[PDB]
Amino acid sequence: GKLVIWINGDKGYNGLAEVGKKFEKDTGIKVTVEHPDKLEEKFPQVAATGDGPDIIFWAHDRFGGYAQSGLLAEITPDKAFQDKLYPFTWDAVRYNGKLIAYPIAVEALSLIYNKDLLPNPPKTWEEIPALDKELKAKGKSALMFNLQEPYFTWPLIAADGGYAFKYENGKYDIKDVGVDNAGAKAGLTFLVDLIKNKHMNADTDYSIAEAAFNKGETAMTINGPWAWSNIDTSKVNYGVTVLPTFKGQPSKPFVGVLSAGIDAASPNKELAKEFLENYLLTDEGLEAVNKDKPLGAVALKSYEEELAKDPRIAATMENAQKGEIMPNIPQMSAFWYAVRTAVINAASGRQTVDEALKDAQTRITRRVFRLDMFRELTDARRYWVDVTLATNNISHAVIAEDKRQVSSRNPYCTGVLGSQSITSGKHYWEVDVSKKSAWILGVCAGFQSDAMYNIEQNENYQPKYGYWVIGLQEGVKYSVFQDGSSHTPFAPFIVPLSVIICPDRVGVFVDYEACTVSFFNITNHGFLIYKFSQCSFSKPVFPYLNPRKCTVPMTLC
Ligand SMILES: OC[C@H]1O[C@H](O[C@H]2[C@H](O)[C@@H](O)[C@@H](O)O[C@@H]2CO)[C@H](O)[C@@H](O)[C@@H]1O
Repeated sequence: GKLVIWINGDKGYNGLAEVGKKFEKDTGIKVTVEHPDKLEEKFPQVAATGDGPDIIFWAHDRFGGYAQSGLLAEITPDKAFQDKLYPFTWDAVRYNGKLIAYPIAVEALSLIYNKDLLPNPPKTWEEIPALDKELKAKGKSALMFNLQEPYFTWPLIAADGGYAFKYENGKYDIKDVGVDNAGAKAGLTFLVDLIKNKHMNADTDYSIAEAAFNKGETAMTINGPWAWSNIDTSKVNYGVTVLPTFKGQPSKPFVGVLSAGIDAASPNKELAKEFLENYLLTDEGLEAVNKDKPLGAVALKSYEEELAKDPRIAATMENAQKGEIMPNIPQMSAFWYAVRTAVINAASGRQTVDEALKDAQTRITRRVFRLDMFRELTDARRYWVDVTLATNNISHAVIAEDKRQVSSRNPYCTGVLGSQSITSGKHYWEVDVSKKSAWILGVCAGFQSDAMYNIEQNENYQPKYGYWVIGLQEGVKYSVFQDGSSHTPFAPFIVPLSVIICPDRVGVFVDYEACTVSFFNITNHGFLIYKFSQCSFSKPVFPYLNPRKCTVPMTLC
């Protein structure tokens, strides 16, 4: 019987505590609100060890990562409760068909301006440079906001067409990432120009922007609802308006639903539900918090209706309508981290915009960072790539909707390739074969259907026909599929591979420039199993995976 809640320092924690206090009054169990630094990164660490907060408050996008990691408990709330909050907020906090958090509030960056200093807010980004030069000649600046966090710079970047993950056919494609497109390069390019024109300074952080604006030294800032409190403290005449256009288009700011998740390890899930459902998520409760620091537009229809009266909230909503509510998938933290780095590198001059985004994009797209072993092996792992299988049909093998493993069917071609292709560089990935009777693992340059008919089913894989692969048969017989003699085209030359230990996991390493494809026995200290060398790479080449009608999954990595 206790509750520990974690919430950001930006947010109105004290207001929340007041809610905690009333909950304690009624039920006599203590509630503690803690607002620790970088709680978003800390939470997985502590929670996993068994001691983490019972309840955590953050924007929805992370929560997928948490949920996948199994740190979040599912929530059982009744149909009638669900009705009280908007269904789109619920969707934000839905992962793999399960609700993982309670939605609380909807937060969107707004353009905030000092009315006394500036009569009319800029409709366009492009006018702002002229304005700031006008303003400098009075010891003041046009615009200051946190450049360190990509949350604040994303809206401009997305304006002309930058995007994180392509959503199509009802699903986010983690591979189709638009950080490196024309639109994104255009947006970031404008910003770097502002910095090098001395209009804005690359170091400006949250505190700097906020201090400057509150002290009326800058005409504009960019921020969410939580910030309105401090500006009220400063007695500044301010408006909250729509973000300016870039290349004639709306700034598209990612929209967050502040959400309350329940630690999977919490002994007090039962208490947590009531607190959230019956105490916080009520007119009384949100008011408490909102009076401390503004929540934005709340999820609770009851109270939000009274909030919509505030013109500032309307402005928040207008910017949200122009933007996109964040994805909640696990890759969001890669996205963010990559963009965080690209922004500062470009603004500090340590990289060109075009570099920064190619860096950031490959980082997100392929090179995901998601001893006592063979040195070559550890070397190869340095180049490790994330791989998802591409569904192209039919081969009769089943693939998990995660696109990360494949097995056969009970009911003769079952063979599958990696979604992404290879034309340059070094790629490493691992495949879990454990507990499988048979399989073929290797690098496949394509089905090459119509190239010549046969290989798919009669299982002749020969480098000459573009298959560099090794195989398991009958539980303990391992083979390399080297290419055969001229007359014998149909059958591959099969070489007994001597493996001392059945590998539960195998590592495939492609150095495209080298024309080398190497196989490592992860189970057995990463020793080399086989290496195809001097192999013709005339074509893009993809990872190959064949269950070999095993009926047991081959999982990637
Ligand atoms: O900056 C990357 C960051 O963006 C979002 O964080 C926001 C948060 O949603 C707001 O509520 C407020 O506190 O500002 C934050 C940025 O300073 C994402 O929610 C977060 O996961 C991501 O790291």
